[PDB]
Amino acid sequence: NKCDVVVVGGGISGMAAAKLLHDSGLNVVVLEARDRVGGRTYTLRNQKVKYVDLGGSYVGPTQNRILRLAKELGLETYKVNEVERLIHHVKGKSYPFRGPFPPVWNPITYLDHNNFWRTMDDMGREIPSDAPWKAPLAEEWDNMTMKELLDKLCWTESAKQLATLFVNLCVTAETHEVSALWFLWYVKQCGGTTRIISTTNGGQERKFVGGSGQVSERIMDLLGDRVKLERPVIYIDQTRENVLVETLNHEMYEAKYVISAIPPTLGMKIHFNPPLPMMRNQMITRVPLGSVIKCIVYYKEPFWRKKDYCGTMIIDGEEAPVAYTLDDTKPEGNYAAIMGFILAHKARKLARLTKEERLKKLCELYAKVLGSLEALEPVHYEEKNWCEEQYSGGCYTTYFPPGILTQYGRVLRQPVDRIYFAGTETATHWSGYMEGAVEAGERAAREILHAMGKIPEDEIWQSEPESVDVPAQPITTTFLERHLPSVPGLLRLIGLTTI
Amino acid sequence: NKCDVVVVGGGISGMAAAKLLHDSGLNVVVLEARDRVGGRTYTLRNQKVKYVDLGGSYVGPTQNRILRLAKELGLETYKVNEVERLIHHVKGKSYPFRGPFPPVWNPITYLDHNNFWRTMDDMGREIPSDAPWKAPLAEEWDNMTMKELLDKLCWTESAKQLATLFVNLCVTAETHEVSALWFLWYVKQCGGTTRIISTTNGGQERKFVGGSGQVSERIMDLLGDRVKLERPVIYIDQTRENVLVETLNHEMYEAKYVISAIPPTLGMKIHFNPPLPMMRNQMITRVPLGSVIKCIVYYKEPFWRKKDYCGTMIIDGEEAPVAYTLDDTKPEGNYAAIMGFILAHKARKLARLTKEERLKKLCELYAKVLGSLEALEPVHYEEKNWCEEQYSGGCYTTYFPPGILTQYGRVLRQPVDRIYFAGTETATHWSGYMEGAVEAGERAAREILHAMGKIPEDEIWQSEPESVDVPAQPITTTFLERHLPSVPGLLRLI
Ligand SMILES: *Cc1cc2c(cc1C)nc1c(=O)[nH]c(=O)nc-1n2C[C@H](O)[C@H](O)[C@H](O)COP(=O)(O)OP(=O)(O)OC[C@H]1O[C@@H](n2cnc3c(N)ncnc32)[C@H](O)[C@@H]1O
Ligand SMILES: *Cc1cc2c(cc1C)nc1c(=O)[nH]c(=O)nc-1n2C[C@H](O)[C@H](O)[C@H](O)COP(=O)(O)OP(=O)(O)OC[C@H]1O[C@@H](n2cnc3c(N)ncnc32)[C@H](O)[C@@H]1O
Ligand SMILES: CC(C)=CCC/C(C)=C/CC/C(C)=C/CO
Ligand SMILES: CC(C)=CCC/C(C)=C/CC/C(C)=C/CO
Repeated sequence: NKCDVVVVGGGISGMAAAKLLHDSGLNVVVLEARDRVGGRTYTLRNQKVKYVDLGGSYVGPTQNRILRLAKELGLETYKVNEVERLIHHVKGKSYPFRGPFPPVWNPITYLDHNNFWRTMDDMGREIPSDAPWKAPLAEEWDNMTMKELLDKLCWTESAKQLATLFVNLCVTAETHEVSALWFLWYVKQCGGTTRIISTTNGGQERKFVGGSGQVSERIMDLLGDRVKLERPVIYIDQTRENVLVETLNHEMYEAKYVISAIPPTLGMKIHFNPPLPMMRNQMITRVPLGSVIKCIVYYKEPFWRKKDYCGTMIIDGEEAPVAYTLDDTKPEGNYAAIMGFILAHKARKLARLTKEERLKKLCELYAKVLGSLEALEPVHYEEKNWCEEQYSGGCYTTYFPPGILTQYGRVLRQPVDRIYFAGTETATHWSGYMEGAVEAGERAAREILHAMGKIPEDEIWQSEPESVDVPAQPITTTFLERHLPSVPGLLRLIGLTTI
Repeated sequence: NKCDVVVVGGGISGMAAAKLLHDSGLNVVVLEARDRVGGRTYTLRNQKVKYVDLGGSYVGPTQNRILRLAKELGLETYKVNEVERLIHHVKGKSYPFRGPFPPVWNPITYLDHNNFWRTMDDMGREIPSDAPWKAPLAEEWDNMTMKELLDKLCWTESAKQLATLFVNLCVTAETHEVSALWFLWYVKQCGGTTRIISTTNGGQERKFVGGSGQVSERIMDLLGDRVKLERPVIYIDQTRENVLVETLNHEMYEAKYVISAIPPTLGMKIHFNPPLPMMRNQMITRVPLGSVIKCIVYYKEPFWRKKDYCGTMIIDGEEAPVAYTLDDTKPEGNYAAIMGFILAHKARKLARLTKEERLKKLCELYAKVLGSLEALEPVHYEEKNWCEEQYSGGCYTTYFPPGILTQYGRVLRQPVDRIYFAGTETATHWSGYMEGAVEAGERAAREILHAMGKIPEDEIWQSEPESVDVPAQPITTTFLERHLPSVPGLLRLI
């Protein structure tokens, strides 16, 4: 019945919030819709895989909050395999390479590729992390899709195709589905293009030993019976002295404050009294989550390494079911595996097939890309379609269609009376990620601590010391990368000398 | 507890569905979330206004289903005032005119305006009403916003500005918010540009005497205690022999079938067991409703008529709070009034003000446009902001952002086990309107009648005889309208 704070949702964000509040001496209850904690993280255990992340998995340098939280819980990381060459597969052929960006030889195409990535970051520098709608050209950029932006920016098909893949992979949505402003914000708030795309020195550097689901599970262990499973919240009443929160099983919870730690659109599953203010009422119908199937194919050995391939494949083209893969082999070198994502419209199209049909299409793709018949001999397969989850709505995260972020964005983490808002979608650094979940949950908890007079306004937003275990190397560019002209820039230089 | 069919939602669609099933001899229950029926229609009664429609109001020729249903319930219509001149207000000046389309005098601008409207209809002819995702260029058109389309199509700022106003008014959304394919479908399925924009011989020809809320109220009267008010549905369970439907007050209802007669995205307010199939699960997070405040300013007399103005104003520009008005005066000539819409981003911006501040801005605008100081002397004001409604989500209707209709559109009216889908959003003719609500409710009810073996598949979709009271005149074009070149077309001839 009665407590200090009810947290709605037992994903990483809700669990981080609850843990902070609990450590501060308050009585907290976590109401979780599912028969498990973790949300968009899920670690499956069986004898064939030992453990496998079917949801969120990767962490890396500059993600100091998730790293600190997991270390406190007794977790360790290991490095994703990137010793050997990466592969860019374009127009039916594989081109091995090293370094984060797929290289290009054609001088015109080189200028176009260089300019695309540079311009993404240039534009991002004008967008405040904590208030993207404050960018000088916020309106113009928000009223365009990423498809429109790419059409104007990319002078070669080669750059446009790679750029399209980048968007599909970053946000599991099509270029025509998403606001240019929101996407530019999304990349900037992860530290930019290099940081977001990189394995070594980027967002995909590491995974947790034993799975990321242990973060939420081990917090649940600390909280004991304060976490209530199979308690979907259906109703929140703020008309009286104490806030009343009701679940689907008719249980009633009374609290001083509430933290909503669920995807913004999933707030629609709750009936509010009094009704939400107009801007939030409409906002929560305007913010879908992307579409992805995470697929892991198991093999007897990590055979790709013997051909000097690390397992990373960047795969261009409509025909390919998977556009991106990473080596998912255990750090011990056993349970050899390739992880791959089926993205956006392909997730919709291929969900029609059976599990066995999808396994076949993936093996046949990998055999082609890796040039290896061994790829046709899987020993096991695991997969998870996140589009089917009632209490997630999609993965990895929420995207904003054109026009929404400038009109409704300021509403996202604005408290509604005694309801405060967490969830990775409300973060200002690595929003969309486990790191953003920790930032948002802890910030929401501190907002309540301030409302109770326990801390000064000063302490609501707190910086995080850099991890000693996962240090960040700075992002650098070369003189040529900074100053080489764009394609239209070269054409004007050509017009100039005609004098 | 037990019945043949539970209908979720007591708007026109739910009520039309329940009425059909009831008349066929089945036991129906209507579960309505609010303390009233009518949904996106709402008729307010008081001494100052007598009655006023604060939600859906207009009906016209080709809307034969709403007209038949209303007539059966004992309702009459009257004609919206369009005797005198309409006004197009552009760049701070009023230009009176006659006929449905605001005219232009510059020759290049004429070609551009003519081509814009014509192209909207040309493109619409390639889009099947019952399956817009089957259009030959479905993907290309769905991957563009209406803003992009207008940028390519409109060679003059004059046409682009009018076209933008058209989009804002039709679907209460910005051009950059909505899919080009969805918008072209939307116009086509109302019968095209002339039919959708016209008062005389179009969608805005008429209103109901006493208000449109009477449609839902009078069906409630027929159904008696079968309508349950303040019963928001929270849970639907389809795992067992009979479907179980639970409300917020913990009441439990058992049925053979369910009709969901609520806006698609409002399906999110219901927890499903088993979970919805993946496509519907995601679809219902991708389909928002538009933004509008409906505002009615009352005056001692319909003073605009004395200046040979009917009360219709088409008002261009960012500064104007209201882009479109109609005469809302009663057929008797009393309760003189102007109805206006505050649309899309302006609804969001101006909601911050007080009621009195909004009234002042509207009166000042109307004084300018009508060229009359009398507009500064209102006797009364009524307004409704539909963006604040938990059980509507907006108005008039659901819009589709780029990419959604092709990927998720086929899911809209696909049954989920024993749940069938009504609501104006599922109609194929005047979807978005009270007419579409009726079509969809009755079609969903007949789907259940077929599933029960009471009617053949043949009878699920049924044509409607033309109203004798509101006959449709055909839409015509002139030889010059059909064959005059576009601006780029003239440039190639040069
Ligand atoms: C799915 C996914 C996510 C993902 C990604 C790949 C996939 C396939 N890869 C990632 C990666 O490699 N690294 C990373 O950092 N992130 C990655 N992502 C995203 C990541 O998993 C998410 O950002 C993060 O897990 C989100 O955490 P958050 O706490 O903000 O949100 P949640 O996990 O969705 O938790 C919400 C919980 O609330 C419950 N819920 C929902 N509705 C209710 C109601 N009505 N009542 C009570 N509880 C409710 C959910 O069940 C969930 O547990
Ligand atoms: C608001 C509006 C609408 C409108 C328009 C101008 C405005 C400001 N002008 C129109 C016009 O001039 N002519 C016309 O034909 N239409 C016009 N529109 C649109 C029109 O009002 C709508 O298309 C029509 O009313 C829609 O009817 P429908 O039956 O399909 O939908 P509804 O009215 O929204 O009814 C839904 C009912 O369901 C209840 N509800 C919602 N959630 C639940 C739950 N969970 N449980 C039980 N009931 C629920 C709603 O309360 C509503 O009553
Ligand atoms: C290497 C290139 C061209 C693109 C990589 C883009 C990217 C963000 C990959 C990471 C995808 C991922 C694991 C998302 C889940 O957080
Ligand atoms: C005549 C012009 C330029 C625009 C009119 C367009 C239009 C659809 C008007 C009707 C608006 C309305 C009452 C919508 C609600 O159904």
